[PDB]
Amino acid sequence: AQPRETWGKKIDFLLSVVGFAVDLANVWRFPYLCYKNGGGAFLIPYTLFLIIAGMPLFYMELALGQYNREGAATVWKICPFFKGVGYAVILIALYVGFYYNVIIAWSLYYLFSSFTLNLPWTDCGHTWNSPNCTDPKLLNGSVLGNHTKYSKYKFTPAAEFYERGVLHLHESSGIHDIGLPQWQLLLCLMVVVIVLYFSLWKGVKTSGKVVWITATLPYFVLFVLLVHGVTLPGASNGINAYLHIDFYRLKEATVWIDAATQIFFSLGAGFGVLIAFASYNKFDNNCYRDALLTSSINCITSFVSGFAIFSILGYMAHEHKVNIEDVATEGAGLVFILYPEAISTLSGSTFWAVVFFVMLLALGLDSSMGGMEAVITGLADDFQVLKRHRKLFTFGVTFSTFLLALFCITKGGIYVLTLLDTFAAGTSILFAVLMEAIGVSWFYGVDRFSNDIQQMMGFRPGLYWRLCWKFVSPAFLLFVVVVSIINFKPLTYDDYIFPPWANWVGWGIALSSMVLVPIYVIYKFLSTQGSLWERLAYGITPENEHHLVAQRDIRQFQLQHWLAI
Amino acid sequence: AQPRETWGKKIDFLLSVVGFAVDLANVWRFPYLCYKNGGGAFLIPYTLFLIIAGMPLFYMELALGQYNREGAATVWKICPFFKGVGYAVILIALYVGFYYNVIIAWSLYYLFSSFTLNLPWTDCGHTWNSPNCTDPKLLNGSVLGNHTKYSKYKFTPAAEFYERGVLHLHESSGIHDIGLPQWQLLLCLMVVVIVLYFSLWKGVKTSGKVVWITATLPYFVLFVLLVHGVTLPGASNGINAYLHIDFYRLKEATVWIDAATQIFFSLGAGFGVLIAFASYNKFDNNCYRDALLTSSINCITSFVSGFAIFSILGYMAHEHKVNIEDVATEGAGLVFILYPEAISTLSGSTFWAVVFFVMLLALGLDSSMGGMEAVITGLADDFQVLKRHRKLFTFGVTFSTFLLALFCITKGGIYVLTLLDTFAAGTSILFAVLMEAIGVSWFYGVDRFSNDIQQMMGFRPGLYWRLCWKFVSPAFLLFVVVVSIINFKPLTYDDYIFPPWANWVGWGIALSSMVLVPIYVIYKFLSTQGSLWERLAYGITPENEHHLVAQRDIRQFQLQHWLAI
Ligand SMILES: CNCC[C@@H](Oc1ccccc1C)c1ccccc1
Ligand SMILES: CNCC[C@@H](Oc1ccccc1C)c1ccccc1
Ligand SMILES: [Cl-]
Ligand SMILES: [Cl-]
Ligand code: NA
Repeated sequence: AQPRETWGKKIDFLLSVVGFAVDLANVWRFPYLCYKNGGGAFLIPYTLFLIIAGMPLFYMELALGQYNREGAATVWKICPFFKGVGYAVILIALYVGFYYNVIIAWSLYYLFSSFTLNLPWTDCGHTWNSPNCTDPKLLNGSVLGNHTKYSKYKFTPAAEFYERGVLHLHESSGIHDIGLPQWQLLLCLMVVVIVLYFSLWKGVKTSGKVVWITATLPYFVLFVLLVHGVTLPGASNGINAYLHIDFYRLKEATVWIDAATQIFFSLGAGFGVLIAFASYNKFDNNCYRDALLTSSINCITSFVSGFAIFSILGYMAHEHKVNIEDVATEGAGLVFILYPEAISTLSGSTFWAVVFFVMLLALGLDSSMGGMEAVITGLADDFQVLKRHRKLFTFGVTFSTFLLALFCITKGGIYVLTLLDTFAAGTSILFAVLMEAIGVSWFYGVDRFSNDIQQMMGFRPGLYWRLCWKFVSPAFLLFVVVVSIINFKPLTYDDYIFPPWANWVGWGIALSSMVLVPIYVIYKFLSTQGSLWERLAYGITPENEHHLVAQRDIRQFQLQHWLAI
Repeated sequence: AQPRETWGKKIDFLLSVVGFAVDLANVWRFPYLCYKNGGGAFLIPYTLFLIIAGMPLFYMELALGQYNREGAATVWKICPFFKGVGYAVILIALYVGFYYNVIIAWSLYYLFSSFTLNLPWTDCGHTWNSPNCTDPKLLNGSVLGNHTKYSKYKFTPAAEFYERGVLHLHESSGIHDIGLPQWQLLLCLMVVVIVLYFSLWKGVKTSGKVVWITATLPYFVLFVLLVHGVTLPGASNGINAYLHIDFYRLKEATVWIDAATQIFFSLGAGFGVLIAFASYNKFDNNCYRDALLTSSINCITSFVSGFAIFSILGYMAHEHKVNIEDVATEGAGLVFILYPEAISTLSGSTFWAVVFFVMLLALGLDSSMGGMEAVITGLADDFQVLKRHRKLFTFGVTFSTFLLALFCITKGGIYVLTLLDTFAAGTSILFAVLMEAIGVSWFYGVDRFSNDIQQMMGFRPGLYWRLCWKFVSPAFLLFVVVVSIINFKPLTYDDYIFPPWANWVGWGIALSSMVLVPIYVIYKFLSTQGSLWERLAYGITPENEHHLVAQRDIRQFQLQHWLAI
């Protein structure tokens, strides 16, 4: 039973949490959601949900991981009635990494294709893609035309590539007929999982060496891309459209929900990655400074990435003689169709495409390593047998992730990708973070958390942080959960409708998690020997505080514990 | 480390080994193979191969299991190099139970359908099936016009039922588009695996009680069916065609292969089921009498089952105004299409259908319980952790079998079922029994086996049994392996042709097993410490005989051990 091995220094922890926070999300979702939701008036709700939420969900996780030096699952020894929330977060991090490696393999394939002197998205004549022949016109060289939209136009070579040569979506029909995994995508995913294993099989030390590169490279790529794009024509229009301020959009609830969702799904709060990274830290490390700096760097990175993305979008709109709303895109489309199309028109397209795909690959691999290491730590700190045999456990995790991601690399897959991502990530992690906040803040109390932080660092948390942990953040997460439940819509694609049972399978996974947490609470209620009040005592008190159960002095039963803020 | 739990009595072991043998392969394959391969001259090669290989293999397995009192994988402590063959046969019994439960669920679904006043296959229409939109003609009530192959008549209501209402083969095109598992087949397989878990969760005690019914019922069903069929018209012609003796086809070079395969796949020799069932027996139990009685009961059961099956076939041929070669069928077709069709024409079709389907369900359940208990014992005796938690291990095994059998209960599941059965069972168990015979006859030597049997039973094995164990059976298995390898043909169904990658996946599973055994031989070569002759010593000597390695007295290295019969 050797003690937990910490990071080499705080720099490695900072780079790891930055690489986990800064990912493809802050690049593909934040820019579009910024302009769509009030333009430059999105930063106000962004900061309003960053200063009352996210940061209270980041500082809390860092402090809980540092004081209680355990994984995501085993950190719930302070209240055993919530270890199911510690298993649900591991299951969510596994389900997310299931489809994240598919996008990583897509980025790897795009990188490998970028080495050609003539990029495939430049030519429509069967260049690494399958021409459907339905209007195989050039972007603007052969014949102009952007009648409807640039994101839903699936006849441009840049979109035809991702449609046919990479995904092979023309040989599938939907969920009912996905097909077989593609051989090239299978090899790309194999290389990805091999790199993941070779980075994670050693431990936290080599990961601290890989996060150096995977963090220092994407910032350099973004800086070079922005510097080269601001000189391009049409960049000023995109920049002005990005930061245009209109407070009239704030009256609606669309921005009021989108800013919260973006903050929550971009800061990475609630996932086991933060607890895992704060578990290998000194007992007197400053969680406050790290939690503030990580979120600040994440927001600044999102902003400077949106700047360059909308600069490229304005360049495209100027070259194609269209408006900004036409070239507006988000997600996989933005990262794989419109941006490589803009790279192709640029001089020396090979270097720009290669560096952009290297940046995307690094951003994906950093988050994948973070999530997989979080899963490994959470499953090891609970079952110490897997902690001793770490290499075999990591190999098994990587192989299982590859096998269960084989379904997402087939001729279809993007439908299963959307189903898994949306349902699992959204509702499961929302329920998980709501349970975490409620459980900690109420059953463990904010005064005990402040005392633990005082034991860690000299200064105590302010009254503002206590209020945020007690009322603001729990009510915020509850409101987000209620919105996700009420405003739920059936799964839909660009030109496909999901089967009536796909939503049922998604809600089945959701209910599996949301019973597995009550499955653990019921197991703890039943496994403990005693009675109604005898079992609740062991349920709502720390494991090391189980001796005072017979003494009949339970602080949680007292009203002063709940009233204490 | 409590000792191995013994059987209640020898009657339980006898009923278990009788059940594991009667699987439906004796009733759907033996009757057709007898008439096809020389009519009444098929018994001579059958009993010859039985005496020379089957009875020796059965005796060897029973004696080795009784002497070692260990699982299928753990029984190789006498030679660590061949221990991988235990994992091989475990994986084989798992892959076989993967598709065996599918046929069990088919029989269970046919059972519930029989609890109707008007059975589905009696008349055409949308009665529990789906019309192919081609006019469903009555078997022989409307139009007597038919062609030579009656088995391939896919327009009769009896075949249309199995094709549409049970399997739903009209909504699939092959392995490339299998579809989704059927809900009724899902419920049937769930009930099957629930019964299997409730029978096998406690241990050998409850199984020893279930084998009583599962063995005593099918014999009564066969007796009643034969007694009722001999009175029916056309039974005499079918019986005469069954016993029609022709020694001309003896030299066809095809009856010797078919009889050998029938004996080898109907006795159950080489599988872990026999070692598992002989691992709980007394140390002074008579393996010779039991091994002879099991094979005799199996052959007599196959013969009396073929009698009734060909009686029913002759009745059908007389009622349908066709010859015997026309109604000739084998396998799932025989058990699910032609026989229920004969039941429908009989008066009181409900009782006969119910009793026949209960017989088939019992014949499936006993074999499934034996196969699952083999894997359970083999993995428990190797990893004693699973032995302690027998209930959770059995639950996990049953749940994994159900999940991996979901692929076989879908629309196009029969193709994957045939692929798995043929490839895995045939070549994997052939290589496994070849390796077992070699390791027990040449490496471990027949002299040590005879000495162990002398300790178990007072009488020593005769010279004929030693010859069969050392030369006859190994050469027989090698010949069968060579025939299966050379005469291999690409997979095909009645109409659909398997794609090239189906054979690739089948040979991939084959090579997976046939490297996993050498994977273990290489592991034992590398794990041991010493030079080449020091590692080979520990590899070819028993675990309890590892002390004499340093003494430089290895019996296997001497030619006296090899040159001794
Ligand atoms: C933004 N930081 C979180 C990124 C990413 O987190 C990962 C990525 C891979 C594996 C596991 C996890 C938890 C994530 C992406 C989309 C939905 C949820 C999480
Ligand atoms: C007839 N002897 C037993 C039949 C059956 O044996 C089973 C059945 C299920 C699981 C494991 C085994 C060994 C079998 C079926 C087809 C090929 C080989 C064996
Ligand atoms: Cl963000
Ligand atoms: Cl047989
Ligand atoms: Na990163």
